[PDB]
Amino acid sequence: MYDWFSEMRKKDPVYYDGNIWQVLSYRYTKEVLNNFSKFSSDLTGYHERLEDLRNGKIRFDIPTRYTMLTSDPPLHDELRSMSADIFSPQKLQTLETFIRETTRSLLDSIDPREDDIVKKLAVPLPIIVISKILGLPIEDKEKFKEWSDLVAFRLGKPGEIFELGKKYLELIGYVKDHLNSGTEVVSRVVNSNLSDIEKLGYIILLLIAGNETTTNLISNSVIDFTRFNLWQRIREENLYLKAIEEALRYSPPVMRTVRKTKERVKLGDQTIEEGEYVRVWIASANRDEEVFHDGEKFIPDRNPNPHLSFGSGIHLCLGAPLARLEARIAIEEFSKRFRHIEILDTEKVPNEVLNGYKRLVVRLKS
Ligand code: HEM
Repeated sequence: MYDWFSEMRKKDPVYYDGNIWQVLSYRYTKEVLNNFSKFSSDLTGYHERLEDLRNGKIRFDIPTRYTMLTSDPPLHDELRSMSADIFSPQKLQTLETFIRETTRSLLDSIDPREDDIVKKLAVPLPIIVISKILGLPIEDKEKFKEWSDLVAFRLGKPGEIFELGKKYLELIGYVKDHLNSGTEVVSRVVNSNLSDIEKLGYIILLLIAGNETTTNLISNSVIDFTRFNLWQRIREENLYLKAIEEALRYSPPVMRTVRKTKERVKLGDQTIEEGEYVRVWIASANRDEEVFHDGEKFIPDRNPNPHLSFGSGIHLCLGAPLARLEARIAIEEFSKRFRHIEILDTEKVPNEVLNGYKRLVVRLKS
C-alpha cells in the first residue's frame, strides 16, 4: 500500500474514508502527534476515571487502559516523570555488557544449518533485557513471551476473549506477586499516589511495551540487510547505527498510531470535527518524498533520518534509546558470527499495526 500511500500523499495527505480520518503526509502526521492539545491520546477513559481511581471507587478494570500511553498532560507528564531516566545514557552504557553477553549466548544456540532467528534471537533478547531492567524474574520467559501479545498497538479479532482473559489473569497475578521485589523503577511506581490499578498498568506497560516492537526491529533489519545485500557494506563502513535507523524508517515495527480530536480542528485543508479518531500512518510519513529524498529506496547511510517510528512529541517512545541499543548489539554480534546469511523461510505476523515476522528461518555460513 506504499504506492497508494505515495499517491495519497500527493493528492490527499489528510483524507476521510467515511468512518475515520487518515493522515499520510510527514508534515501532518508529525503535526498531529506534537499537538496533543487538539489531538488527544485520552482514548481509554483514563482521564474520566482518574478521580474515581484515586478515590478507590473503581476497584477492578483491565489495567492496561490506564498508562501514560492513553493519557494527556498533566496526567501523562506526571506518570512519565516517574520513569523518565530509566533508559538514561549512563544506565544504557552499563547494560551494554549484559545485552552483548546475552545476545552472544542466544547466538550460540543457533544451528547455522538452519534455524529461526525470531525464536532464537529476536524474541528472547528484549524480554531478557527488560526483566533485568525491571527486576522481574526472568525464569518466566515463556510467559512474558505470551503476555507480550497484549501490547496496546495490537487490535482485536474474533474468538480471542477466553485466551486474552487467561493471559490477563496470569499477567496481573505475576505483577501483583512481584510488585515489591523489583528495581527502583517499579518501587517508585509502587510507592506513588497512583491507584492500585494504574500501578498495575504502569508496570505491565513497562514490561511488554517494547517486546514485540524491538523483536520486529531486529527481524526487519536482518531481512532488509539481507534482501538488499548490505551486510558487507555495514560491516566495512560500520553503518550499524545508520542502517538500523533506515530499517526503522523503511520497515517500521509500528505502522501507525491513533488520536482523537478534542475539538473541531483544521489539519491542512481539511476540518476534522471534534471527537473524531485520526489514523496517523507512521509508515507513510516515513516514505514522504518531500522529507525523505528517494524515500522509496533503502539507503543504509541515510543521514539525517527524521523518521516517526517511535512517534514524536510527548509520547515519543520512552524505550527508544534501549530499542536502538539492543537491535544494534544484536545486529553487530549477528553479523560478526556469520560470513553469509541465506533467508530460507519466513512467516509474517498478521496485523495492520504491528509489522514484523512470526518466523525467520535462515542458513548461515560461519
Ligand atoms: C524499536 C521498537 C519500538 C518501536 C518502533 C516503538 C514505538 C513506539 C511508538 C510509535 C510510541 C508512541 C505511541 C503514541 O504516540 O501513541 C511508543 C510509546 C512508548 N514506548 Fe515504544 N517502541 C519500541 C520499543 C520500546 C521499548 C524497548 C520500550 C521499553 C519498555 C518502549 C516503551 C514505550 C512507552 C513506555 C511508551 C509510552 C510513553 C508515553 O506515552 O509518553 N518502547 N513506542
